[PDB]
Order: sequence, then C-alpha cells, then structure tokens
Amino acid sequence: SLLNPSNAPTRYAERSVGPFSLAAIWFAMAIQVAIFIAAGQMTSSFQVWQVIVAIAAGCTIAVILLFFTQSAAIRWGINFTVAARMPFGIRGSLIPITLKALLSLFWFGFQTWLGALALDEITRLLTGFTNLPLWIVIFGAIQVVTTFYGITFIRWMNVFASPVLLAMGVYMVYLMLDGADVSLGEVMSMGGENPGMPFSTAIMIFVGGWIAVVVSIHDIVKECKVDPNASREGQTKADARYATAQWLGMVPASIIFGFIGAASMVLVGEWNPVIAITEVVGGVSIPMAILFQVFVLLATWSTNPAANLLSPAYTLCSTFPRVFTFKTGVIVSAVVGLLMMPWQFAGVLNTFLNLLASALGPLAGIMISDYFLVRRRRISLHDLYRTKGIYTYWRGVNWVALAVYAVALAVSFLTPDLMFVTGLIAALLLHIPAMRWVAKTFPLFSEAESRNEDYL
Ligand SMILES: O=C1NC(=O)/C(=C/c2cccc(Br)c2)N1
Ligand code: NA
Repeated sequence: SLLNPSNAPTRYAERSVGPFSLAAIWFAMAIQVAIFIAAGQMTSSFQVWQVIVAIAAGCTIAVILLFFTQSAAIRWGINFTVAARMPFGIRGSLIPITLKALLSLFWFGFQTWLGALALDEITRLLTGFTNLPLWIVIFGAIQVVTTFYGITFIRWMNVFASPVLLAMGVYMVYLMLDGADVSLGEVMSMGGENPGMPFSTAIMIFVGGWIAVVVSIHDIVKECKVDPNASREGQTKADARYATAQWLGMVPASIIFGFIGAASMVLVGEWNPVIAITEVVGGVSIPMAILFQVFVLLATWSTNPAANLLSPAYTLCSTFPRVFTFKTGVIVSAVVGLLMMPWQFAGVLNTFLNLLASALGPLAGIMISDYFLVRRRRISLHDLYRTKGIYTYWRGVNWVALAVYAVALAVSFLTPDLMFVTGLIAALLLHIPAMRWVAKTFPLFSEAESRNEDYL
C-alpha cells in the first residue's frame, strides 16, 4: 500500500477553494518578477502592444490546457504525482515526474533568490549590512513555514495580496507614464526594433512559462469545491467555471505587469522597474524604495510557494509515504531546491521557457488522453494506491507510455517554433493506439473502482 494521510484523495468536506478563490490565487500567482524579464526582452523582437497580445494569447492557451488537466483532480481530489501513475507505471511515472519535480524545484530557488534580493535591499537601505545568502536561507525557511499551512495560508495570503499588488502596479504605470510625460498609447508601440523572432514563438514563450504549473495543477486544484451529484453537463460547466476563473486571474494580472516589464525596457533600457522608475523620476526617497522591495517580496510570496514548493512536497510524501509527510516533504524540497543554486544558470528565460514547453508538452498530452479518451474518465482510486493492480503494468512501469513520450518528443523537434503544440498533439494522438495495444495484455478497468466513493 502506498497510501498515507498526506497523499490521500481529498474528501468532499475537506475542499476549500471555489471559483472566485482560485482566481484570487492565480491573480497574485501571475504577479511575479520573471514576467518583467520575459516581456521586457520581448520588446527586442516586437512592439509592446503585440507583446501584450502574445501574453493574452499565451495566457489563453494555458487556460485551454488547464480545463483538461484539472478535471480529474477536481472531481477525484488526487495528487499530480499519484495521477501520473495511470498512463505511465506506478514507478514508471517517476521518470517524467522526476523531470517535472526538478523543473518545479528550479523555479523555487530562483524566486527565493529574487525574494532574498528584495529583503537584502530593504535591510541595506536601513542597516547598510548586505549579506544575501543568510537572507536566502531565512526566506527559504519562511516560505517553508508558511507552506506548512498548505493551501489554507496560500488562499488567505493571495486574496489580500491581490488588490494591494493590483494597486501598487496601477500606481507603477502612473509614476512611469507621468514622470516620462508619455501617454499609454504612445508607449504601446515604441518597441520591436530588431525583428526575427516569429510571433508564434512569442506566444510559445509565455505558454512555456506556466507549463509546469499547468501540467501539474492537481496539487492546487485537488482542493477546489465540487458537487459529487452533478452530471456530465453539470461537471462540464463546473470545469468551465473553474477554467474561466483561472483566465480572469492570470490574464489581467500578467498583462498589467507584463506591460510594466516591457515599458521599463522601452523607456530606459532596463526590464527592472526599480531602475526604470528611479531614473525617469530622478531618484526616490528611501521609504518609496523600501516599498518597491516590499512589493517584490509580496510578489514572490504570492507565486513561489503555491507554484513551486507544493508539487515536489507531494511528490516526496507520496512516493516514500512512510518516509515523508507533506510538511516533511516541504522541508526536503526547499533544501534540495536551494542547493540547486539556479541563480547561476547561463542564459535568458525565453529560450528556457521555449525549452520547458517542448519538454512537458507530450506529458500533458498523454495525461489528458489517458483520462479523457482511453479510459473515458472511468478510474480506480483503489489501484492508484497499491503496488500491484491495473496500473502496475510491466513490474511497475508502463514502457509503452515511456515510448510514446519519446516518439512524440522527436516529432516535436520537427516544428521548432511550435514544438510544444505538436508534441502535445502527437502524444495525445499516439497514446490512443498505444493504449489499445496495452489493453490486450493489461486491463483498463477494475472491479475495485466501485470503492472510489469510499475514499471521498
Ligand atoms: O512554473 C513556474 N514556476 C514559476 O516560478 C514560473 C515562472 C513564470 C511563469 C510564467 C511566465 C514567466 Br516569464 C515565468 N513558472
Ligand atoms: Na506572486
């Protein structure tokens, strides 16, 4: 048995996130430093309004993906790590999942760093003392302790951060535009003086940004509110109501702040708003500086935990269920996380983001296909928590699914500027014949699937 209280399906009465609340999580989750860099650097290849469009477009494809990748977790309260067990093996899933937990972990050390930079700036603008690594750990530590309260803290922190972040940001735009003596419409076309990058690969850079979160949303959305006695058509509006809520959370948030990153770049030559606003205004008081840094901290806190730390936690406590618990998995993930020292990664994000999509594109495709197409949403919780059952395949690993991943990865390379969308679609489509083959050796359903509601 692989079950323990932390890695267990989430009972109907334990669910706490409705559609408005999930939006309140996503709005604050989209407000984060890294989108300044991406959308800023985008101004090299396109002008600001197009970048906003590449953001809105990229935000929207992510949501279309969320609608499908979230549907099993909402209905059945299960993990990401647990859910991968279906098409890949019970252990074979560890292969893509280790790929993915690493990614998740990479973002965690990056943002803890940005957070640390902020806190270190606040202090040295007071105490002149400027030690960063201590502030790194301390922040890593602070996130861990606030992550202990799982989605409960997250949900309360993001609803209050959201408007504050929203206001600090609208203010930010005012300060720039004003202090530069420029209208909104004027800045909107000042960019794009070095074309070459396809607009498709632009959209693909923002899609490739959230793909880790989108693919493994489970760990967030297994907490959303569901009515067990709906129907096919009431379940679909429910999925859609949640999917709609994520759109209204991440789009307007990442459009306003994407715009700020782009604006910074285009007005002053730097993606970092500290610099762009400081110059344009010609210095700022120590208070109003500290503010900005409180923002970065508030903006890092609203994104890092929920998006980067939750999912390796659940990966640990659910693979080694007697060794790790959620809280203990959080401690081990944040330590490993910081010991990856991701702040030394050579390059820029865009190409990395272009990497992230085409690396997990087939993974999202194989999971959507297994659950929706092959099995028709008809799953067995019982077998997901047991070493030997209908998800054990060949001695714990489903090599055919690992085969479909490779093949689909290959085909993905045949369309470099659309890598992600071909690899997903390829994996999606190939899983079907591959699974209709495996079904001749192994069963796709189980009698024990009637105990599903016992868990809930
Ligand atoms: O999965 C993710 N964890 C992160 O921290 C993260 C950052 C990010 C997301 C979208 C666009 C951009 Br630009 C950056 N993604
Ligand atoms: Na945030």
